[PDB]
Amino acid sequence: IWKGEGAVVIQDGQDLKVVPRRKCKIIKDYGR
Amino acid sequence: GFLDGIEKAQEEHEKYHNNWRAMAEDFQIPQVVAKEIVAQCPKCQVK
Amino acid sequence: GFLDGIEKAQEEHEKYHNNWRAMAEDFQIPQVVAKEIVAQCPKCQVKGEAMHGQVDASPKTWQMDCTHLEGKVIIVAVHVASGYIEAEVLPAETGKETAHFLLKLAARWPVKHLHTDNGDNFTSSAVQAVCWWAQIEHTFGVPYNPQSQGVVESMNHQLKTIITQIRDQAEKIETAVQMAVLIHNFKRKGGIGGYSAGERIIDIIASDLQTTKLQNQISKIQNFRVYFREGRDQQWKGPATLIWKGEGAVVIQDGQDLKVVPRRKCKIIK
Amino acid sequence: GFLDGIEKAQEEHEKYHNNWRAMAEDFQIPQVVAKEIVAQCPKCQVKGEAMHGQVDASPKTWQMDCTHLEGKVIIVAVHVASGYIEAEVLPAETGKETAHFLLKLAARWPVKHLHTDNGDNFTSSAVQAVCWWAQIEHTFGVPYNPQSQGVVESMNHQLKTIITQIRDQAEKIETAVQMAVLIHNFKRKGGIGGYSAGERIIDIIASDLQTTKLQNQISKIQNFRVYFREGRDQQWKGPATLIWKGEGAVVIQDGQDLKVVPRRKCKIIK
Amino acid sequence: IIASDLQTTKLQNQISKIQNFRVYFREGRDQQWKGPATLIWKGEGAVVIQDGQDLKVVPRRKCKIIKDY
Amino acid sequence: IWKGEGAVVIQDGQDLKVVPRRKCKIIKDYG
Amino acid sequence: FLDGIEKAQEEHEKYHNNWRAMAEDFQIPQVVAKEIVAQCPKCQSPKTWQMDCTHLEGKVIIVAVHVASGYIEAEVLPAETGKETAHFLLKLAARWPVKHLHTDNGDNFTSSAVQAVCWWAQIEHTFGVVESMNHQLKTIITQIRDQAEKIETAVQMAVLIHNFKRKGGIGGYSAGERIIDIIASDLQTTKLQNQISKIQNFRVYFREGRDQQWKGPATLIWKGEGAVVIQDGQDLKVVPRRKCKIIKDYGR
DNA sequence: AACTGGTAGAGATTTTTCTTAGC
DNA sequence: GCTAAGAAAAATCTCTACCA
DNA sequence: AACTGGTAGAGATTTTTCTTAGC
DNA sequence: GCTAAGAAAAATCTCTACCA
Ligand SMILES: C[C@@H]1CCO[C@H]2Cn3cc(C(=O)NCc4ccc(F)cc4F)c(=O)c(O)c3C(=O)N12
Ligand SMILES: C[C@@H]1CCO[C@H]2Cn3cc(C(=O)NCc4ccc(F)cc4F)c(=O)c(O)c3C(=O)N12
Ligand SMILES: [Cl-]
Ligand SMILES: [Cl-]
Ligand SMILES: [Mg+2]
Ligand SMILES: [Mg+2]
Ligand SMILES: [Mg+2]
Ligand SMILES: [Mg+2]
Ligand SMILES: [Zn+2]
Ligand SMILES: [Zn+2]
Ligand SMILES: [Zn+2]
Ligand SMILES: [Zn+2]
Repeated sequence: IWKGEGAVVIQDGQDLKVVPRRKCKIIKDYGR
Repeated sequence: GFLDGIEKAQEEHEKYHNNWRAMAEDFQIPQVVAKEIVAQCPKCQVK
Repeated sequence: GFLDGIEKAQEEHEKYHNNWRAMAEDFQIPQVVAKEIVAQCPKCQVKGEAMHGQVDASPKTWQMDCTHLEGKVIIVAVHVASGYIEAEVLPAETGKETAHFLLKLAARWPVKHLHTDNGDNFTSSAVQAVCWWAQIEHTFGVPYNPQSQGVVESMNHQLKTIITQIRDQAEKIETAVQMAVLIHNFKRKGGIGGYSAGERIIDIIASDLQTTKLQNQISKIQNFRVYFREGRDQQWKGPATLIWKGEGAVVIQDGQDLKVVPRRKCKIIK
Repeated sequence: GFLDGIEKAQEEHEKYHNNWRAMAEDFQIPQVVAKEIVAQCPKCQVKGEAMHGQVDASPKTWQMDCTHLEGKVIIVAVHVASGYIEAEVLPAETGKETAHFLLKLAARWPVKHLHTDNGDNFTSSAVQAVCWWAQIEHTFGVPYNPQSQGVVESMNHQLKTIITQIRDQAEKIETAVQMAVLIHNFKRKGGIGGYSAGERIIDIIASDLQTTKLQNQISKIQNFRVYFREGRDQQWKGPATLIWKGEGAVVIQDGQDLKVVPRRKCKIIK
Repeated sequence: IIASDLQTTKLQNQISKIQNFRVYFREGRDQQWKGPATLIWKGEGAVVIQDGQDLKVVPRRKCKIIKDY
Repeated sequence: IWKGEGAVVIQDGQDLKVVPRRKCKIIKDYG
Repeated sequence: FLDGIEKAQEEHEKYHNNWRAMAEDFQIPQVVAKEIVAQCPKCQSPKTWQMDCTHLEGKVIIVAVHVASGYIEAEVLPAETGKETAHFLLKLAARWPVKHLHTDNGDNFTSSAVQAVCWWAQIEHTFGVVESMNHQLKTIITQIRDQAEKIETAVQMAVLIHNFKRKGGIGGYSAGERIIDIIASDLQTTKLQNQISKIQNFRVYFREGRDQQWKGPATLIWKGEGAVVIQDGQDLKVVPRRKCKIIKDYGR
């Protein structure tokens, strides 16, 4: 949802959560 | 141009279900539109 | 996806003739596809490429043009490497007076290359016969492109400003033209070496003659053949003449071509 | 010495009109004397100073001009800070149609300053009466200097290229003019913010209104008077309003003038 | 028979992707933009174009060269 | 360094290079 | 360096060389060798032209010859009045540096128009090679006459053949190489003279070795990076820069 | 397939030179 | 006696109009 | 004493992003 | 699992014609 400098906001299971960037891997998604 | 290449690549993936690097090298279209042609098919997965 | 966006963008450019940023923002297609949609249109594509060239500046190149002043016809010739002006007043703009002016100029100074525009007097049989008899290479510019002969039109501007400066000291216009030629050639300094135009043309031609005689006397008694190794493939080429051996690279002459080879890929044989 | 050189250089410039480097090299006088000899001559001094100005770009300034295309008369008005074009086809070039076009434009958009050239239709009693009734400040350019209204002549060039692009889709020339206005205003992007002209004029006017209302609400409840010490002499001036206190400098308002004072030369009194 | 056809098609593809250009130029007294042509020689300053079996020399400041992707 | 027929070898800032003949002016520059 | 100056002074004392040869041989700069020549008591034109008129097949030709090289400029006049001779002199003075003109005591050369042209162009006119040049030009004109229709084309073709195609003399050069070399040598001399006066507007106080007194004001000749050449008492000497003080001298 | 913009002057800014006060 | 501040004078860099 | 050149596109060059081989 | 090479794609900088 939002990619910050040190924080990352994700949506999962109708829930929003904030994970720091050193525990996350961002990939592209071709899921049309 | 390669707009007719995009049309022929859509027909070719509709028949034979190629991958994206093969269509990008054969029809001389860029890699983004070839990956999108693979992505909009429900049976194939880009890898 | 954006394939329907590509089809709608093609119909949108067919009606409205957008640029690529409008299509890439409104239809969310990548910029390479939008640039291709614009680049495959014939009603677009109206723009140059924004660069300038560089004219010939050999030590024996002259440029010629004609101009009008107070109902007269002036003909101007300029030596390009120095800025040296010869000018005359013609009674008419035919080809016979142009051939006569070219013959006088070729009888005074060494001319080997002449550059002109495509006027009716420069493209004539009389000028062609004079160029054949005096062995001059005549070249023409691209039609309706006055930037090819930039030096002679710039000297037209300078000559007209000088003529307006010293106009009240003469009765006729031919006297004022010759006084303007003298004032330009010998009474204005500044440029490459702080010279005037007469000192610069003397320096250029004398230096050319002296350096040809010096390198003839040097190269007639040479030695030290050099075999070098160059190219994409590690091959070996024929005998070349060593010219100058310096700290870092060597200068060789092969097939009347000058090359600079590093010191690691060459071998000297006496 | 060189005093006889100075006298001979004055007579030489009186006859030949040298530049200063020729006299400073031939007569061995210093360069300040040669520059003075050239600078005290009236037949010389023909050159500008090689700089450009910058036109007004207030958020309510408009510029207007007329042009010709296929035997018709187009009148173009441009909003300067955004690039927004209104254009019409006039049956004649009199002052009544220009006053009517100006009245329609002033009835649509907020106009407070108008800039034009010195044509026969813009300098008229009808345009003066419309400007008086609608409270518009009308200014004119320096005569025979088209660079003062640079934006409207540039938009004349862009409008003519668009009209040549979409010419075969219309029957008359008025339809082609209005289609070119639509294509320019809404189908071309790129510029300051990546906007088109319509999005940019909306953004500019809305931002101006919002920032006036915000700073009115801020400045109606302010406090913290500030006495500062500035000038060439260490004097003291009257009460000024503190606006913003930052690390390094403070911003004060005194006599409806904004100033930036360093933090050492000011004192805050509640 | 098939392998030599593969080598011939690869070499023809390279030769076809060398010099497939189009040129939109501007020439004449009334300097209007004209249709496509074929580029022959490209020097620094001017280009030589083939158009309607006519050879023309246009400066690079008055022409636009479209390549292929 | 050397003046050929269609090329000129010059040394500039201890760097040797080859320029065409139509892009050079060779003088002695008394001054 | 100092050995080079001593060898150059002894060589000039024996053989009286010129300054270009000494500067090339003994590897001293040009201003020092020019001062060595300028101090010798036993050692103390490129802009002179001659004009004449002639007749050929009913036409009036006018010939101007640069004397020191043999360089010919010719023209065909419509008449023999003073205004056409003044126009030819103005064109000649506008193309080449003319400083001293030599003519005969004809009618058209003694005229108010020619005197006004000489006044405006600053030429010294003197009334008395050209007959030999007229003879040689008429031989070339009768040699290539069948290749032209009019007489002006034949005159200009003979001028071209004489200037650039006939070689002779000591080195085997034509007339154009001779006139260009002569004028270039004169230009080099004038530039060196300007540098000489601009350097010699100074003065030097120098301190000898094993002494704390400053010596007399010697005239500066060459100011190097680490050496200074001065003239004092008709003697040239080289002092290093850390024992010298250079001041201006207003001693006109 | 082998062609092409340039010249000179006005100010602004950086570097060199020349005189003099101070320790 | 030596050195640094300060001002004058010379050198260099950027930008414009006009040439049919 | 209160006036003034600008807009958009074509290439060249530098920066960011995306896929894959190798340890 | 992690990292660096390499290539595609997007962003920025410099320069030109035309506006009576
Ligand atoms: C009939 C001949 C042959 C066919 O072309 C015409 C018209 N022409 C026009 C200009 C001209 O427009 N000069 C101004 C100018 C403008 C821009 C620039 F970059 C350089 C410039 F000199 C000339 O100088 C010129 O000589 C001619 C000419 O001779 N002719
Ligand atoms: C009779 C009115 C009032 C008196 O002046 C004339 C002539 N004029 C001439 C141009 C013109 O030359 N435009 C080309 C152009 C050239 C250079 C530049 F920097 C900008 C440019 F637009 C105009 O645009 C224009 O409007 C007028 C005009 O209106 N008039
Ligand atoms: Cl032309
Ligand atoms: Cl005006
Ligand atoms: Mg012409
Ligand atoms: Mg011309
Ligand atoms: Mg107008
Ligand atoms: Mg206008
Ligand atoms: Zn599929
Ligand atoms: Zn289009
Ligand atoms: Zn003057
Ligand atoms: Zn002697």
